[PDB]
Amino acid sequence: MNELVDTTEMYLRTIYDLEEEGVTPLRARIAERLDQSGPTVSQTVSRMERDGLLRVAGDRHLELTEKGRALAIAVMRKHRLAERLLVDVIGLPWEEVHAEACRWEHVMSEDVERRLVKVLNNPTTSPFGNPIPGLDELGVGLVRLTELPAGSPVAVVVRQLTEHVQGDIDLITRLKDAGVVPNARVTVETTPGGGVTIVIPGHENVTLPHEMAHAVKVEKV
Amino acid sequence: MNELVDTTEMYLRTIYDLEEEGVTPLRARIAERLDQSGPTVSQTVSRMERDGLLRVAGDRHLELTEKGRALAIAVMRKHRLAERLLVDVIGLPWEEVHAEACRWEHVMSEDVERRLVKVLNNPTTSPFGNPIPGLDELGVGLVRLTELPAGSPVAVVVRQLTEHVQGDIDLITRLKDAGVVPNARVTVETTPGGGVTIVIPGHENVTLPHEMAHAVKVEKV
Amino acid sequence: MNELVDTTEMYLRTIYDLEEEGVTPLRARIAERLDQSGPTVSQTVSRMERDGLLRVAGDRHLELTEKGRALAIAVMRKHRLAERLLVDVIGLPWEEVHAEACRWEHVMSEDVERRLVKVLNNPTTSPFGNPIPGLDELGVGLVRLTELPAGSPVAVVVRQLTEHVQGDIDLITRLKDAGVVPNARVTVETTPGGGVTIVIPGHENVTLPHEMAHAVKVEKV
Amino acid sequence: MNELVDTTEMYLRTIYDLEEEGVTPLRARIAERLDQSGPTVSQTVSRMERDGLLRVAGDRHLELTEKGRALAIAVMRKHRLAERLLVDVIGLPWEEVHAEACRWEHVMSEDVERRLVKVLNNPTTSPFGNPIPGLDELGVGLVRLTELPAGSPVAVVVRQLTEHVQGDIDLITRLKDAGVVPNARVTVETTPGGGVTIVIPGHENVTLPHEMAHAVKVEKV
DNA sequence: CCCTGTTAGCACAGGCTGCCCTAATTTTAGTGG
DNA sequence: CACTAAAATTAGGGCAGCCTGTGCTAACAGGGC
Ligand SMILES: [Co+2]
Ligand SMILES: [Co+2]
Ligand SMILES: [Co+2]
Ligand SMILES: [Co+2]
Ligand SMILES: [Co+2]
Ligand SMILES: [Co+2]
Ligand SMILES: [Co+2]
Ligand SMILES: [Co+2]
Ligand SMILES: [Co+2]
Ligand SMILES: [Co+2]
Ligand SMILES: [Co+2]
Ligand SMILES: [Co+2]
Ligand code: NA
Ligand code: NA
Ligand code: NA
Ligand code: NA
Repeated sequence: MNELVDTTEMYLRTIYDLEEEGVTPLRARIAERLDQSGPTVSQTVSRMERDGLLRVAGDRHLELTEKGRALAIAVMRKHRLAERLLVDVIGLPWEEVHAEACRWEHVMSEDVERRLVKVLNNPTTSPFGNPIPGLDELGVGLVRLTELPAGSPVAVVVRQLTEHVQGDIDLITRLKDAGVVPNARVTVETTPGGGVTIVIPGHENVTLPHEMAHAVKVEKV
Repeated sequence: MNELVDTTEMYLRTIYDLEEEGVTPLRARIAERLDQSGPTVSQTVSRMERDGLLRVAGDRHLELTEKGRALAIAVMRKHRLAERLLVDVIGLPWEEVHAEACRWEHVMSEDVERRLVKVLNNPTTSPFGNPIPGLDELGVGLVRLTELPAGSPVAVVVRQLTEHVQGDIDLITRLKDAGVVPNARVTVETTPGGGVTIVIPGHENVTLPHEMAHAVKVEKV
Repeated sequence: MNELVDTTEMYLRTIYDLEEEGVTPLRARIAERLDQSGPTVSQTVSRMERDGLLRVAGDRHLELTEKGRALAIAVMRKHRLAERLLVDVIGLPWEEVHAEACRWEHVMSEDVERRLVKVLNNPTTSPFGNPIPGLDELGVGLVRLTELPAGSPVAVVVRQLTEHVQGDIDLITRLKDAGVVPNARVTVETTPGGGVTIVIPGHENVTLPHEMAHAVKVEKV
Repeated sequence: MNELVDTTEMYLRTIYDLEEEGVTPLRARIAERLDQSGPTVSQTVSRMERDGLLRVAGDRHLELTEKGRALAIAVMRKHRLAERLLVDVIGLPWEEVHAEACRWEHVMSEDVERRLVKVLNNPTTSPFGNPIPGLDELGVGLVRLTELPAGSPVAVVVRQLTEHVQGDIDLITRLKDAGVVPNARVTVETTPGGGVTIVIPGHENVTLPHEMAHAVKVEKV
């Protein structure tokens, strides 16, 4: 059928994910993350620009238009409501719902959404801690590991694991094994290479590269 | 993204659907049902034949190969397990689950399938009475209105409403309103034009064309 | 490329030719003259009716609409101006120009038409005697052998040989050999089978079937 | 009927035209010139290759087969004999004959060709200077502006204006106004962008892009 | 029968858009010699 | 200022999926002689 299921939507959500991670939305990013060639992401963006879903600014960063953002949210909303349903009701293992939802997010009707809201008791986040956007236009409804000073370790409590980390399954798995998940006290220390090392009381240590770090939100506590 | 989500799968399932209805699997049929041009379905079938999913026989009827059938079933299975999940758990309205499932059927993993089996207590049919196929290769596990003699009406109990009828949403709705659903005593009489008229005690009458009739199974009772 | 070069135009021009011959414009006719199956001419007529070029009446005879006739004339005009150019200037043999122009009639620009008018000195007929139509909307500008009483022969002077006769090349050739051409005194007598026999002083006799006869205009003289 | 009148022939002639201009015959070229999509030209070339009219070489350039070239010439021959007839006899204005012939080239019989030879006194070129090919198979019968060294202007005499230039009507018009036509002394100098500037004694200057330049043959004199 | 159409299924030529790829180049911004 | 890593562009294609125009055959339907 199609790897991504829906190219445009996956481009939009990748744009969004990058913003959520606090990194500059460049075309080069999309290529890395969706594993497509440079020429491809460029030609694809065009079609998208030509359809008023986004604009390539002066510095070349991607800017979502009024329309483009509305949709991007829409997809992200379904995505997370799905991960909820998969973990809570369906009972699918944690380190597997993201990849499943990354597909469902492109077919869930807006109706099934609403009904899922009522069946999960007006949830507000995903099994990974990220908030469910666009909940009201549907009809209802803290730092980043990179923003942590180096030097001496720090005690914090894991609050969010944005989609990007959810991507590397090998890692999202290790993190579960070492308990690094929402509402989990743990200490982190800035590595030499802009990275971050997580010290979990009881389990082996786990180090995240600068990029992966941009995708973990914690609370200084 | 794509109307059908996945063309090939929908062509396979339509082949299957026709068999289930007991009508000969011609390319002309697929074109009607998927609303595509003759040339389109032809060219698409070829690609399919070229990948050994089906063969066009001498009389030109479509025959699913060993491989093709296995996949066709896999789809039909996800389809029905989903309609189950949509009606029972999610709580989505009856005359709406089919259209929703027609899309989910192309993205549900085999894993989510199995778990849905346990969550629904090893169901064996869909909210419309059709059996869930390939349940064992997964890892677990009466007449047709056309075959009804003409003349005087006959009391029967609606047992199945195959996917074809679920298709015409306007009709599947009327049928719900008139109560014509699984385990429902009603009488049927053969119309002049090979059609069939259903007399529901209490609600307006409802007449089905010969084609739609091929898609309703009942039990002489 | 295409036998007819342009299906639609040839259908229009055949309708026109039929009128010119005084026979009823039925779809059956077009099928015979363009050598195409019944189903083909029908479906093609629909496309034409759907584009308002003609209408199928109550008796089923074909009626050219305002638009359809304007175009029809336009083609006939090019066809005849071309036959002129082919015989007078190019110098292509008589019994061959018709077939050539039947193709040129579908590519001659309206401009080349006007200039051909000046190069041939405002002609008004074809090498076969038929009048060049629509000459003013461009920008410038007697009985039928069937309508002849039977019994005793009649002296007449050949005035026109409509396209239909130009069609049968074997016949249009014999007619040339027997001198039966425009401005030629000859006698004709009605045969038993609604046909007609032409008596040419000097050459063998030549008999035309009722149909071919509908395509020859003469002057009682 | 059809924009090109005859796809295959136009493709063949475009291959020829490209060779005549000294540029590599790529599918991408055809697409540009006949204004059709990439996929279209590709699929069409296949039908052509499948019928042994051409072959796509290793470097992907198009090679006309024995048969393919014969036909190609045939079309080019008609095309030019026609431009001759249009200008000399019909009297159609210069910057208009090419477009007309581009259509007549697909319907002129081999007989009408021969006869046009005799009517134009065995011509050997077109009103633009290009030689009339395949004249013997019928039955009868210097540098390129890009190959000109840069630096100081050069006096040359325009000898040919290949079809490609005849295409851009706006340009072929200007060239007439500035007298740049066969047997015309004029000077040309290489522009920075691989282009070429023609200096006509008396009329405004005229600059041709690198591509157009590939389409003009002259004689160093 | 003969003369006219209709109904149902397909074929092949011609055209198109959305997505994706590789081989080169080019364009951006910094970076030390 | 040459040099570069990083990010894009330029060039020429590939395959999946959709369309309309034109043509044909087998079979069947109706009216009138
Ligand atoms: Co996720
Ligand atoms: Co996705
Ligand atoms: Co950073
Ligand atoms: Co269903
Ligand atoms: Co489906
Ligand atoms: Co039946
Ligand atoms: Co004629
Ligand atoms: Co014609
Ligand atoms: Co008559
Ligand atoms: Co020309
Ligand atoms: Co042409
Ligand atoms: Co060049
Ligand atoms: Na890829
Ligand atoms: Na369609
Ligand atoms: Na035919
Ligand atoms: Na085009």
